[PDB]
Amino acid sequence: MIKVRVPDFSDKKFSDRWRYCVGTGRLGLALQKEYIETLKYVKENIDFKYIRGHGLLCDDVGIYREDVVGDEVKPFYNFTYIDRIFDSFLEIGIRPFVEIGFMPKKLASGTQTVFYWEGNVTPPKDYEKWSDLVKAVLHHFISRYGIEEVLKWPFEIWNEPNLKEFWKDADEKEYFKLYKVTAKAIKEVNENLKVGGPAICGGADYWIEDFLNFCYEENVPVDFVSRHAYTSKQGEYTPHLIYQEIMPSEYMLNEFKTVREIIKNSHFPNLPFHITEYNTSYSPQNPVHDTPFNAAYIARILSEGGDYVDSFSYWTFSDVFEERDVPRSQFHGGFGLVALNMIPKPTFYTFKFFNAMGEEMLYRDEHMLVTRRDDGSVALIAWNEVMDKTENPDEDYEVEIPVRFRDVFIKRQLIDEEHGNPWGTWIHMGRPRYPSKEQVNTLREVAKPEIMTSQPVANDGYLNLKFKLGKNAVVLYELTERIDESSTYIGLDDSKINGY
Amino acid sequence: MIKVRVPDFSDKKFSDRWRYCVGTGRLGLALQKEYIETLKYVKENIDFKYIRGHGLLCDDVGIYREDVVGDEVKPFYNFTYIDRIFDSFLEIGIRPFVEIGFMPKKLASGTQTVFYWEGNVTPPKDYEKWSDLVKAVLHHFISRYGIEEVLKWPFEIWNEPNLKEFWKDADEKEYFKLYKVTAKAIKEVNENLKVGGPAICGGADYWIEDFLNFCYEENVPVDFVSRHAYTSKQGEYTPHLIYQEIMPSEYMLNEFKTVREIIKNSHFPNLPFHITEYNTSYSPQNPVHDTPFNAAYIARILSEGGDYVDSFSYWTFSDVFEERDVPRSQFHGGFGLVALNMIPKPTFYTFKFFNAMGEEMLYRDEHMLVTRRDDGSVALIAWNEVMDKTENPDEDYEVEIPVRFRDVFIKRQLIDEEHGNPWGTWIHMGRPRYPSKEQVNTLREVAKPEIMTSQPVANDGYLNLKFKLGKNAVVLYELTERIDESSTYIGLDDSKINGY
Amino acid sequence: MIKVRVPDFSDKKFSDRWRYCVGTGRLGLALQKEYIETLKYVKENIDFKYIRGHGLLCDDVGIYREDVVGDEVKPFYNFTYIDRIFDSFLEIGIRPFVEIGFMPKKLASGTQTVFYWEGNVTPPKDYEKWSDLVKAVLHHFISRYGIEEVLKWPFEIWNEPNLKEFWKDADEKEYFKLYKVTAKAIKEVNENLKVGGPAICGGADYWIEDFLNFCYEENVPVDFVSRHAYTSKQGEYTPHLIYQEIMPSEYMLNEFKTVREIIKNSHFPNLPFHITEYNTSYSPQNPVHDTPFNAAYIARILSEGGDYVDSFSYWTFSDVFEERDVPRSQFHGGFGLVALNMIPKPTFYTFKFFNAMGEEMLYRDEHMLVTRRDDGSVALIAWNEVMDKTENPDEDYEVEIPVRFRDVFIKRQLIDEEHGNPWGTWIHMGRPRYPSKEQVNTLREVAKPEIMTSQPVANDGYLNLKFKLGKNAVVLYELTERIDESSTYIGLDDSKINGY
Amino acid sequence: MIKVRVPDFSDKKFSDRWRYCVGTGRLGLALQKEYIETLKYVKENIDFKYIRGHGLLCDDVGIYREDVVGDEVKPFYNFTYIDRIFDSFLEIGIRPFVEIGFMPKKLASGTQTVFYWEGNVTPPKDYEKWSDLVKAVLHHFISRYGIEEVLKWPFEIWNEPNLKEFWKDADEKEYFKLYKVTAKAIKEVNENLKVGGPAICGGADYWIEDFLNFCYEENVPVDFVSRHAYTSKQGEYTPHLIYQEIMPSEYMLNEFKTVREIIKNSHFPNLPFHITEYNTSYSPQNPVHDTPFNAAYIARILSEGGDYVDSFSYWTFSDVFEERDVPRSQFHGGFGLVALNMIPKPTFYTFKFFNAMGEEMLYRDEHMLVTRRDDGSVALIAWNEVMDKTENPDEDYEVEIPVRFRDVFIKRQLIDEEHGNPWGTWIHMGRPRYPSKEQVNTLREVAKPEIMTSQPVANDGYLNLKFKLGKNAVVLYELTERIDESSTYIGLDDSKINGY
Ligand SMILES: *[C@H]1OC[C@@H](O)[C@H](O)[C@H]1F
Ligand SMILES: *[C@H]1OC[C@@H](O)[C@H](O)[C@H]1F
Ligand SMILES: *[C@H]1OC[C@@H](O)[C@H](O)[C@H]1F
Ligand SMILES: *[C@H]1OC[C@@H](O)[C@H](O)[C@H]1F
Repeated sequence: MIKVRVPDFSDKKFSDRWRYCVGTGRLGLALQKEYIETLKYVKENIDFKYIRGHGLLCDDVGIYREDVVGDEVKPFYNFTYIDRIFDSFLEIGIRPFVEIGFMPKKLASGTQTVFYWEGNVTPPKDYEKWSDLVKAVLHHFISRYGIEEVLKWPFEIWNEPNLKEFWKDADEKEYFKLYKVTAKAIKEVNENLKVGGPAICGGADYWIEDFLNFCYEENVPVDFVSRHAYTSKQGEYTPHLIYQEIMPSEYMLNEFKTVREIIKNSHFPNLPFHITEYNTSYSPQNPVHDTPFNAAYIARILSEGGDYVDSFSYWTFSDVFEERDVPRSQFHGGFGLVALNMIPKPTFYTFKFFNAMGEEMLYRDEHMLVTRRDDGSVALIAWNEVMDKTENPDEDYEVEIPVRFRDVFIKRQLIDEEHGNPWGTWIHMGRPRYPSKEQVNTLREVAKPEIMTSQPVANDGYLNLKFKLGKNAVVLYELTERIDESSTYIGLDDSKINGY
Repeated sequence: MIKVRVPDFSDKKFSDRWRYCVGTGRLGLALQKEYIETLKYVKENIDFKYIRGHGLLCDDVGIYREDVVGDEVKPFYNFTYIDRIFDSFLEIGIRPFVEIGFMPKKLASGTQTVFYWEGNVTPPKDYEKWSDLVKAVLHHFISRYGIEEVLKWPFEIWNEPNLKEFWKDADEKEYFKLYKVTAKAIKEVNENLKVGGPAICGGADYWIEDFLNFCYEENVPVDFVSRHAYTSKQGEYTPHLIYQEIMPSEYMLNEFKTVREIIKNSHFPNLPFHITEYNTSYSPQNPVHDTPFNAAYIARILSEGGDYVDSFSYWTFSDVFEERDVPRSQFHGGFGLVALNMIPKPTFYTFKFFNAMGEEMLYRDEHMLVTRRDDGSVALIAWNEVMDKTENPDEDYEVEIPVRFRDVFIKRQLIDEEHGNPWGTWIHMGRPRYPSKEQVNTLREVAKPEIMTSQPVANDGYLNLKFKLGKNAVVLYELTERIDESSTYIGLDDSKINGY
Repeated sequence: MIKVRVPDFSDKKFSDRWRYCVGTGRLGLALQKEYIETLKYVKENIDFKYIRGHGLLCDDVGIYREDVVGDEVKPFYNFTYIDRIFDSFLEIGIRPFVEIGFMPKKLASGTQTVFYWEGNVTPPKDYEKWSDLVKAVLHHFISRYGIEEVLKWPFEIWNEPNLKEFWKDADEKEYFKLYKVTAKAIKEVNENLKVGGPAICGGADYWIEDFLNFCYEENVPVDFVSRHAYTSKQGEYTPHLIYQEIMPSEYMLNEFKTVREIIKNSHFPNLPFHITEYNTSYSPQNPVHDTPFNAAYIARILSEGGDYVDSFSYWTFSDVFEERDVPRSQFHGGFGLVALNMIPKPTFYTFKFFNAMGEEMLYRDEHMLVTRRDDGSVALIAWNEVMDKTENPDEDYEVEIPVRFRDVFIKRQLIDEEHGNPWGTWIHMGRPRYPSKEQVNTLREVAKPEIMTSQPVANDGYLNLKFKLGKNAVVLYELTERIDESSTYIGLDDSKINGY
Repeated sequence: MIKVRVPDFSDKKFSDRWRYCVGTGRLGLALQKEYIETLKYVKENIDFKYIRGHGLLCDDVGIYREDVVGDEVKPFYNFTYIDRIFDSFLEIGIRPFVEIGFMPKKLASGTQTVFYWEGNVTPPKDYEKWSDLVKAVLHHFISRYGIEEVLKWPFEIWNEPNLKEFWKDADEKEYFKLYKVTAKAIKEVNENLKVGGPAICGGADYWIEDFLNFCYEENVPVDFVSRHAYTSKQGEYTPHLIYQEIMPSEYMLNEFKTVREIIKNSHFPNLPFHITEYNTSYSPQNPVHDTPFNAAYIARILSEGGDYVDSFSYWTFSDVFEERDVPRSQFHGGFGLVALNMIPKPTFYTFKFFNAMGEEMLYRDEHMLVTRRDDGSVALIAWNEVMDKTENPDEDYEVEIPVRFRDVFIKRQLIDEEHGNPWGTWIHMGRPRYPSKEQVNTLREVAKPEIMTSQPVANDGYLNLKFKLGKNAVVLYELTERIDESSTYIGLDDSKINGY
């Protein structure tokens, strides 16, 4: 098994970089009732500071237009939709990790598009027109929300320009130019606004080295580096879904650690580094996302990810998505932490559990994190992800946890194949694509962790915990100080109740 | 164990008389935010039709007042509070099972009072004035709610008049006179208004014989007989609480059965019989009410009480109560199905579980009830009350349930000593009297039945249910047809996901 | 002025056909938070039973798709969105007046499209697949909401086929076929499902005749005739808006009266007549919709339309629209009764005012309507639209209304250029395109009718009302019985208060 | 009329001391639903920082109890209720201006009580037991809310001890002893908790000179001086209401000033001064509270009171009151800014209007206040209370206001006998005591100020306002820069709309 004696002291800190940002489907979808109810719901449980998605300039949001009169053609920047979208974000208490893109059609130099909703991925016909659009939007943001607010919004230029699907011909140089023109337009508005990139996907880090060298040699400002991370191997789509083998979380933490080094060996060694999008599979139709395995797996990344990066946004917070058309079933492998109808997937609870962690990191290994909060209470999280099939997926634990107080109240939350696994149940129901309200209700009741309370006696400043982790289980223990008030109950004696 | 083969048909039906009416603390408390929130919470889970409680005429509600102009004394009827209370009841979707009482101070003949809030319990100094009061109030309900709504309200006269604590000297003669004047006044406003009594507690059923014969020989209107029922032996209060031995459910059931028989053998053999108030203990400070035990014990009463009475009102719906002063801790043995801070007790889920029962009663025995719904689905409810210390409380079950389909989706809900037991957690916390918001949150999360789902196949029209019931457990099983859609998912194969 | 003595009684009735249905932007938009909040807000004030809009089969809702397996093209029906859309409707208490259309891209024969959102308007490439899509959809509805529910939904086939914009070549022949097939496939699902058409716009009434003869001769089912009505003359769009002279309401009423005759003269003389879409201007950018004029104008139609049709649906209920792109300002001449940010336009209150109408019509002329409600109270609505430019816009009135009671309470509500005119205030602010929260709040405070109360003593069963209507005003007078309680207050005397 | 030229200059500030605190009925009522919804309502409209009322220790809240075990009698402090009350207050965002009192029954030395709810007005039998109570309560507050939070709560000792009705025999010396014991108990808990008194009503300011002198001689700590002020003369109660002449606001403002000077000449010259209770009439049944008069009257105090005091709390925020038994009609002369059923009274809008004032005072006199906000926009409030019967009550105005912009947007709000006067409408209904839902709805609709917008151009930095103030009217004018966007609407032209 795994015997562990948690140190009573430690000089390691656990930050909340894991909850800095969360991803989302294109901004246009944010106008949806379903989208907003779910965002509010997530924010009532996980305090994400930012939310990052594509589509700010896409035509459904409808910002860039052009009015034609016999005499001239002049641009018209329409803010009716983003005002509403950004107004609701600020109301909910979350800020946009703005992504500049994609190319509105009236400015497109080409016709290439991406996804079901067809965002244009070609450079602008006229870079100056693109520069004025960016400034027009920035000035509108300042006008409506004030410069103090907007200055907190980082601006990421484009998305995965290294892939021919998001950027015409994967033209590295044209990207650097787009970045230059955009960065200059933003800075012109206000020199303190944060700009960055290159928002590339893995397997092309020579882009980050080039990107940084370009900003250096061309004297172009950069306030942060962005990149994406996935651990899913190549797969084969069916007209409904796709399966991909997920490599261990080790490969992702290593990619983090690797690109971090590239930034420190570059001309801008202290640049903050954001993983603006990550998950196991990079497909919005891969079943693994809705499983308990996904939640046990992500656990470690939330545990160690912050050691190498400034943030890492989980893609996504909801199944309200469309890159591959409208979802066709209650569970379809969406990126969402929360499935449609506000049904939290196990992964949702992994994030929820980390909300209990303190800054003092007493102990940590590849399958367990132990911290202490301000008040002195101790929280512990352990996970048991099953990478491949086996007959011994169980793992026993015995941990000695240091505790200030003598009397302890214990609160244990758990999720695994039988607890907080709405997916398994949906399978019991016959995988309905469009369940009834009664069925969705049963899925909500099921989608909750198991809660168990107890009390022990901490001896010489320590408490011994023994537990077993089933297949793909994630557990959260909280040890707070118990202050017994039983003596104040005159005549208290439970044994005088029938059977106790 | 307990092997049972449930029949395909039966000549028995199961009514919903078990949810006709529920009890409440004095009406004046309906003015509380805590009270209304809680009532709305119960109604969202249990479709109670009526709500029965004391205090309609008590001075906190303030209906009866007297204005003095010189040496003249004119009465004044203030409807400000009742209007707000009854307005809030009808808005929530529940009607009052009116209880005419107690005695307004200005109309009292003596000074004897009952409870911490001192409801005067002496007859009126002038039965005329009392009669006018009764008529003034009804004409107001009529005037504000319309005769059509008020005709749906029954009017029970007084409360347990056979006890000297609730009616001076337990004067049976004066009560019969009280009843005559009151019933007469009611009928005069509108003879369709249901009036009844005698509202006595157990151990004095001769009071009913005397009552009925009093009406049958005095031609006094009577639309229903009401009585209370408990199974708790005399106990001895401590300044904080009291314990009492609770007897088996048989006693209460046989009591329902006895009195029901005292009526069929009466001069009004067809009068409806209402148990306007029941529970294990008749004390608002008996810890037994907050236990899983209570939940299991009342389960059988819901299953059979309907056979003998037109309705039985569990006392009460909430711990918002003040008979023995303001509650002094999160759990204090109050009558409520719901503890303060809207924390449902296990008995709450016993009622909740019965909502799954259909009208077709296929099988039933002292510890189990099986029914079929309109759509063919079948539901089962078993309970295991452990009425005494025992090294072994567990019970084994094996039930063959007839099902008109082969593929079955199973939804199981369980409450016992480790599930849906906020009381057990409260103790784990050191029995906090005034718990913080985090504690109350923990209690709320624990206070939920364990939901568990599965899917098996039926053989020879029978689905075999094998399960054991732990200490004081209550389980719900709903078996519905599983209509599998798994075939419409192209490429579907969970084995292609890590570990699966 | 206009002196009118309202007849003591009458045998004519005012029906609520005016509130039977209301229009809406494309169904896909019903997914919007703004849409839903607005629909609920409307339904709390005006009880519309049905809602009519296009886009049911348009690809944004996404019902029709095609899976490519190997070399076989299998059709797929995705209900994720209409299920969410129709649930919200039914949840709110409003049913869809279904409109079958337009052509999903995959089944489209041509490439022609209409509107900013490109709804394909060509016939199907295979009328078989069309019929199968139709039955697939209907069955699902049946399966999800039950046949008893789906039976209450009428089915309109396509939209204004008599116009090249919505139907390729306005081919009258094809429409009759598409209708034959569609009206058939529906019936095959269930013979009681109401079907109708041709839902043409005014001017081409020859279509209704050729339609009612097509059915008769080719033996095609028909349960209703649908047509649209508009009184706006042609105009010339600027890239932002359009102005159009609006003809008098008389033109519209005459058309209702006309087309209704064509039906009573046809083979189907008892067919119901539905005006599934009407308003002054048929453009979503004609400022007239946002004005006090548009409200005093529509008053007379809500007042008389019912005399000729089974229903007439105001297009639309909200400015949440996109036919001509995303709106570019708080007021942009949208069809809505309610402007974005839930700001009611004066027309909204014209409908609202009609709720006060009883069924007993005592009087009515081109500018007034007086009805008596069941309880006896009387209600009056008078409107003064200013059609052209004049220098004497105001109108004086003197109406003797028959009043059952002797003491009257008068509640007067009024809207005009100075009251309930958020548009005028919007102008005072400088016509802001994207108003701040404070400005929207001011618009909301302003967007309400003026309210005045008073009290008169009816003499000889009649009450004399002298009022003055300003430019484009619409007023509501409710006359309920006044039962004075002042005498029950001992010492009551306002003169004993400073200055009274 | 009155002609005023507001100087474009400011040497004095206008603070928000007017909204520092508001009054309330006894704490035990804070448990009512009506109460809380109303407190939330008021807070959404006025940012009151504190709320001050009686009954913290009274027995309905029930903190002080005594358990009798055998012979030994042990005190028990039950926090169930205040915990709920103060939880609700902090949740809403308003802190308690704690008033220690009255005397719990079991600790009383005498039998004298005050008000319908009978709060005990005699000194404690044992000052040590009272001292322990104070400590227990404070220690609990710290335990539940944290020290940082409780340190912001001021502690006023008792209420109007100078009156025989609230303090047995108006024993000045016994009150100073009560203050010392209490203050010392408070300071024992925490040295920096704010304590003060004497909370006397007018006419006995020597209690104040004696109070400060007592604290000096006995070295008893004191942090503030509290006092009450009313301007109603003697009246003669009827069993239902009371009338009293209200003296000019000058009287009250001069009392604030007189007492302020007394504190300055004491041993503690810099002590803050709080008027913990004020209004016109001090009776919870004097109709003046509900009239427009009261609104125009209070206007001047809100305007000048902050000049002499650190706060002045209007008694009360809501009609939820019981001092003189449960209210008996929709309007009854309650102290509330808001009447039952959340119907704001005119005074409510006087406070609401003051939210508009900025810190820069530009002009002020007995009937007008003009200030400038931080963004440069200007606000003006003028009032015209009619102190006595008159045929000529109106008051005309011409005010020249300086504005830094040329294009001005004007928002004007007005309450008077005809606008926002629910009392007036209520009378029109016959003065119903228990209005129907419909009538309550009509009053709510009337209970709003008249809103009117417009736009003028200033001439040489000045805008001229011309208006007439009706009887008891209060007007608010907000002038903000008008930034016209009309030029961006291509083809805009309202004249192209029928009648425009
Ligand atoms: C990163 O990979 C996942 C995909 O859904 C995102 O759109 C892309 F940016
Ligand atoms: C019935 O017993 C319980 C008690 O609380 C009730 O008041 C009584 F009527
Ligand atoms: C009827 O005219 C108005 C337009 O918006 C609709 O689309 C059309 F059917
Ligand atoms: C001050 O006068 C008004 C009364 O209602 C308060 O109780 C008193 F303190």
